[PDB]
Amino acid sequence: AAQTNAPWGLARISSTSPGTSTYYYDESAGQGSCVYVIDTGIEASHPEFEGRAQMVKTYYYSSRDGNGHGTHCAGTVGSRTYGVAKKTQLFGVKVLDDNGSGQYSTIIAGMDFVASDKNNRNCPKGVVASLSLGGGYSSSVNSAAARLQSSGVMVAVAAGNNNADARNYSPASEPSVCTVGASDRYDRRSSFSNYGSVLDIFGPGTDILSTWIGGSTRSISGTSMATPHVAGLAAYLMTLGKTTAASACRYIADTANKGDLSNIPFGTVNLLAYNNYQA
Ligand code: NA
Ligand code: NA
Repeated sequence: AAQTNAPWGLARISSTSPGTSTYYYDESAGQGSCVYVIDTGIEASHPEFEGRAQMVKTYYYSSRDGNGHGTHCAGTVGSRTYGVAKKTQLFGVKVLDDNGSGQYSTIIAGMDFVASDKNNRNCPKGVVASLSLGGGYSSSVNSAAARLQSSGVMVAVAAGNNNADARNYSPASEPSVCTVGASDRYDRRSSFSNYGSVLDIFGPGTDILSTWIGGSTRSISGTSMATPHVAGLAAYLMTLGKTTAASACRYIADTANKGDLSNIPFGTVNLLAYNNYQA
């Protein structure tokens, strides 16, 4: 299958070189897999989700996405036009309020909820969790991301947006999950992207077109936009039977585009997420 005039990020994860416009992907498209988006929620009713998204849990007064962030990240995972895995099942967990903020105890509660809730859903190809959030080091936030991963969910987290070593941010600094840096359309590290030894992989994160609230779309930048490229790719490869939740991050790093990125400081991986599609 091919999507012509795809957003640059989709095109980039199906190509060995930058500057193409076509997203080459197997027509299976993540059917049978589930991705939990733990964020500000999802506008489930966006025509771009085709009825494949629903809210399962909120920690606030409403389940509605009043922000747009969560809907953007959900769109890059599995919307029709803007998504990596175009036939995946999207579940929204709202741990962030409509200003994009949330206490660590609510974020911990949300990860433990997904570890339980996956057991009463139909996801034969497997479960991904996408966390486009973080702040300063907490051993509790890390420990909870480790519990979600250990329970059999592929966990993708944002490296963070401070142009700093990700080692001082959670859940970014938790070794056992998949920590995602951001690249731009010329194969440069996004100027805001965290780096360091703890990073596993880079995705597209600068000028990413995806879904937004009120049935709209817009372009935003961040490791928040890169993370769902990787969660999507993991759901996609799990549907193909090429890897499992336990080892998807390591399989994505093995099969990645090597050495193509610039402004990668010594000690950080030069690995860019790639689906390895052959028609
Ligand atoms: Na290359
Ligand atoms: Na890791």
